[PDB]
Amino acid sequence: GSSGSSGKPPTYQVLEYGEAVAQYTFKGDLEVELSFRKGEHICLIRKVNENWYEGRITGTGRQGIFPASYVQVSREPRLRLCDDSGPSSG
Repeated sequence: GSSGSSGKPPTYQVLEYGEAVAQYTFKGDLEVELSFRKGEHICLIRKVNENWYEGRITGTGRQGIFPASYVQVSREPRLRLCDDSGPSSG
């Protein structure tokens, strides 16, 4: 809630989305190749694979995939890929 007007209710759902931190400054010109600055927080939408991670750079617009080794994975997303048998109790 930054501005006065607001449709969606004030809540924290992002928790679902993935979380990563740029460790190394990447560089790309092609669409698929998304650029980011170290420290920036890329919002993982649909993780492509354990190698390349898809996201977006809120504020600028850029969007695409990028090498993991470059970024830091802390909270992997969830698009209902597989169903593990009792992964964790909680």
